[PDB]
Amino acid sequence: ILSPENAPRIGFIGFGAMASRMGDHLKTAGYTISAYTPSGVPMLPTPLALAKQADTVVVCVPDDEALAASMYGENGALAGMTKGSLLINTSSVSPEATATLYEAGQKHGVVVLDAPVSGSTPEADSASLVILVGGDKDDVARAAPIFDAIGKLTIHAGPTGSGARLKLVINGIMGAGLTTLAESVAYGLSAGLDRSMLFDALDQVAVISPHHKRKLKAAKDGNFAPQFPARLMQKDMRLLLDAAAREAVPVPTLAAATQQLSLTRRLSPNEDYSSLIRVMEKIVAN
Amino acid sequence: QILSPENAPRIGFIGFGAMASRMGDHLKTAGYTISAYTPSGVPMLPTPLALAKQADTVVVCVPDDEALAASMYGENGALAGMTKGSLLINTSSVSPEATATLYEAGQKHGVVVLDAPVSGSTPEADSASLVILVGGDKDDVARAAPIFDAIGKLTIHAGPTGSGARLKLVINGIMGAGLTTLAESVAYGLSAGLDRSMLFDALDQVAVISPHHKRKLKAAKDGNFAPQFPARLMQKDMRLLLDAAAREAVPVPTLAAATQQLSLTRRLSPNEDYSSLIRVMEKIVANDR
Amino acid sequence: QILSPNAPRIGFIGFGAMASRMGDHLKTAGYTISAYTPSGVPMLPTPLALAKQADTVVVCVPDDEALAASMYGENGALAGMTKGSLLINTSSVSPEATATLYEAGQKHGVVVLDAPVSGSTPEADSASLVILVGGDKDDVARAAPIFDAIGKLTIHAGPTGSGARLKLVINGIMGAGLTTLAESVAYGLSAGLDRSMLFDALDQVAVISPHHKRKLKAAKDGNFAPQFPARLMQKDMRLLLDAAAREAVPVPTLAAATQQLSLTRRLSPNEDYSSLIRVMEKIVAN
Amino acid sequence: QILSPENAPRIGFIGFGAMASRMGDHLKTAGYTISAYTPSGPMLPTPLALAKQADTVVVCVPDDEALAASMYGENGALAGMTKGSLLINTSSVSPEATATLYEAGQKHGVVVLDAPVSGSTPEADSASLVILVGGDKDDVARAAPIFDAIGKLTIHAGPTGSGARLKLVINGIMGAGLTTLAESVAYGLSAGLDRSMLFDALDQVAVISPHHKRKLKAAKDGNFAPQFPARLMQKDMRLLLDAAAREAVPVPTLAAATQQLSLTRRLSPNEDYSSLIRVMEKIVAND
Repeated sequence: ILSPENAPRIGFIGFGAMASRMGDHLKTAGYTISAYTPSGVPMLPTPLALAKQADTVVVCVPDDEALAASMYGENGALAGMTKGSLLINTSSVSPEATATLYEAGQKHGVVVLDAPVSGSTPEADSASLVILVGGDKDDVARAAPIFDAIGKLTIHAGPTGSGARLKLVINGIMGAGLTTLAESVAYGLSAGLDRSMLFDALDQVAVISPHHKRKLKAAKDGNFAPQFPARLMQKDMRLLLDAAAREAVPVPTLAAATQQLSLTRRLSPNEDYSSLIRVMEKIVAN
Repeated sequence: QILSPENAPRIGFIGFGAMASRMGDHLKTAGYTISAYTPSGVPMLPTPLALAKQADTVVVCVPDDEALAASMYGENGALAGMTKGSLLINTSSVSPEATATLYEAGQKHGVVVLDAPVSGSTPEADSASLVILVGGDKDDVARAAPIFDAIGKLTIHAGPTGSGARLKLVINGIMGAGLTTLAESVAYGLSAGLDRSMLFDALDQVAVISPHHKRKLKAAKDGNFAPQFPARLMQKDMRLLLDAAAREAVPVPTLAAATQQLSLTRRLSPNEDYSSLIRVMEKIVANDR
Repeated sequence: QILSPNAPRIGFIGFGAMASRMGDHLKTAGYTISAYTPSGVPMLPTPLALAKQADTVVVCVPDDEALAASMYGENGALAGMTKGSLLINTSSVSPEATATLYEAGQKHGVVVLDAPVSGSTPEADSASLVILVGGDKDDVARAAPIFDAIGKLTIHAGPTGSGARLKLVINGIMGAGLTTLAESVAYGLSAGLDRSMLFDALDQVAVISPHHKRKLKAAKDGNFAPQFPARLMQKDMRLLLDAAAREAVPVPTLAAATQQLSLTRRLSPNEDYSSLIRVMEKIVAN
Repeated sequence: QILSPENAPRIGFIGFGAMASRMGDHLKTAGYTISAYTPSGPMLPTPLALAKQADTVVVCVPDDEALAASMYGENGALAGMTKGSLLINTSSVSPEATATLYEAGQKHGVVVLDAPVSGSTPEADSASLVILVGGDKDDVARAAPIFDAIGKLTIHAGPTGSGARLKLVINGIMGAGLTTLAESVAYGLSAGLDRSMLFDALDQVAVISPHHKRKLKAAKDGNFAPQFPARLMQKDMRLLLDAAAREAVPVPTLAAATQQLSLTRRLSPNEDYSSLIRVMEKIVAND
């Protein structure tokens, strides 16, 4: 069991908004934290150097390409870990990248848990993330104190790859929930409804999620400070639509939502993905 | 002038299906005398005219524009039987064009027409948990307050005439596309090998699904699509929303995609709950043809 | 029975770009042309006055609301027509408006042919129109000399309402053909392809229709002179999607195309509907 | 320099399916010696063995993964190729795979032309392909006798990667043209229009491409013998949507078409991609 007694050193590959917040809760729980970032808590110069001085590695990188850049190659992290140790990938990446990393870990004798999370920076702050993990039950159990420190609930989704897939499911719901809301608000405004009336009325209905009601209140205030930036939301939508095409599942609502989030990312990659509400308001004003 | 049971005891319904009869029950408990007309035939009246002649206030609950026009207009319609100064409350989900036509027809009869569709289904109608979405003048909305208070938990004054109809269209789009989004996401998860019970239970625990749609997901886990809101009506409501969005020239690609999925849903089962798309997508992924 | 120049007088209800060009070809074929327009080459002050002095009436109005305005009432065209005459509606209207006019005609003893056309102002100019006609085969035969003068081919689509439905079919192919082309071009430009190269290359492939190749060449030139204005194309898509919803037929590609044509109309109602190509180039230029 | 039969007589194929074999027949007639490696197995046993025996390598594989399996590693085609030669990739793959192969080629001193084609098996039969090629103009000129034998027109689309991108553009037009047509036909049938009237009327309008009119005529008769199978069309749409998302370009019509082609693939992966017309007819008929 990867308690702070048995494995105190946790090294991060990637240390952005989400990862830095999980690190704080792991530091509080008794772990000693280190990190590597491509740009440059003690910092290590390469992924390999990071892995060579950690008991457990947590990966939090944006996409398949960043995962490959830090996992493999001359300075890659995987070859720096000891056999029997645990690699916990919390990144939102494709099923293909997940399978490649799992198999590379098996060759090196390292068990890779695909453990993406549901929740954004507010949930990371409060350690109320939901961990979505694929792997053998005994390997999930080894990581329990790490998952417990950063989250409020650990869902064992199935074997390797199951966490990645469950994350894609939840991302699609979140993305299309926002584009649905932005489009419906835009119709209402175009049809002459008072803006303050409309935003407040929608807070009162049962057909909007708590997450999206929070986004709607923020959008009433024009507040799109990044909790989950458009560039990352839109990437997650791209991953989901590629996976759904590989499985030959028709998903027209998700596909439409993806195109709306491409427009959102193009106009403002770094503000919150909910900025599409403002985008649609501007379309109907003009 | 307030439409309390004291001053306007007789509430006559045009249309009296699942939603309306539940509203009528609550208005009975609050002290009103309920009558109704239905095209198929609480005392019944044979025509909309006969209904309106013996009612103080008329409440309309019909499925679409065509049913509205058939019962409101003409020598035997409801408007011909109403008296100047009275109020007609339309709770139907109809187009902005139908709403404007009825408002102006009401004005020629001296009848104020409130467009007051509701948010909520049969469980909310049963518990008087409906949210009333009403367009009209502030003082006419005040006149109807005791009626709205008996059937719902909250009255949203959306603006002048037509505003309630428009707000209902907004909420319908959120509801319909929320379901198609959920059905498609579950379908991907199943196609990718996720265990069904795991997946359904996991989604009940996330913050990005509405309480309404979490209820639908739990029913779909059991294959239960007994109708609370049938596919044929949800799909009609999306048709109305997409027509209105086109008239306003607002691009709504997510809502448009959802509408087409609800056309498939209606074609395969018009009368089961609109959430049956979850089953439709499960069968596509299972290759259950 | 046949309406050869037997019935020399043809009166038009509506006399815009399309109608005026069929007028010239009918005048060339030896008919006597008269017209009414809501705005105001003999011009008649009311639809009634037009119908009273014409043998056959041809209707070309933009939408359902305009059709009812000029067809019905004591000043409408039907009130001026004599039992046994033919009304030929070439307007692009809903199946419901078509049925309403057919039944109203029956009450006056007037057969209404729903005969919308495939082709735009260039085809009206050359009499290359394809006539899409619903009605009884004998009534279609009566109107043959009229249809021959304005077009190259008469398709008997079926009974009343069939012409209107076939026009909806063809409108959807046109509209979504353009949005498909605009989006594909937009991808190519966003990925760095030279604009002049790309427009010229696409003229060389077999998967674009002759109509849309002509629009692509015009779009290379920024030429969106209004052969078919965005406001009318988008209305036609609205009618198609309403009808498809009433028939409960899932049409996701047509539904997506409609939303792109809503944006097109919002930005420029009066330019050619192909201006979406320019709209998408502007999105890519960002 | 120029890759005429005199200077470079041996053309080795990596992959040899419906289009590649038809390409090879035309290069045979032009005077080259054709050899081929296929994963199933004159055939050579490995891509390495194929490349060692050829003067020019032409690649025709279905996707990025097949391309990587056959180009890279000690048994791959690049390890058997000589500095100064040309690899011509006609495969419909991603911009990312194209860039990876170009850069790998550079390391071996091998110029990689990304030269996918517009046209299907009938056009490969008649050498009526349109070549869509990315690369330096001097390298395109080197390959001209090869392109001329298999096609009727070579479009130089720009530098490396430009051919792959132009192919994605054309794939989108083709895929969404078909889904548009299937949906419009479905509406017409649902609205009561006679089927033969409807198919015959659409053959006579100017808003359908010659390619899609050929598909429509075949669909009239229920004929979906594969010229371009649903599984490959749908893969091409997947690649286009991924690329459009990477470029952040909103393409809702193309995205909708892709979902319809996912259904088409699921129901029949191996029949012609135009079978969506039949799928939609069956939806409207309630089977």
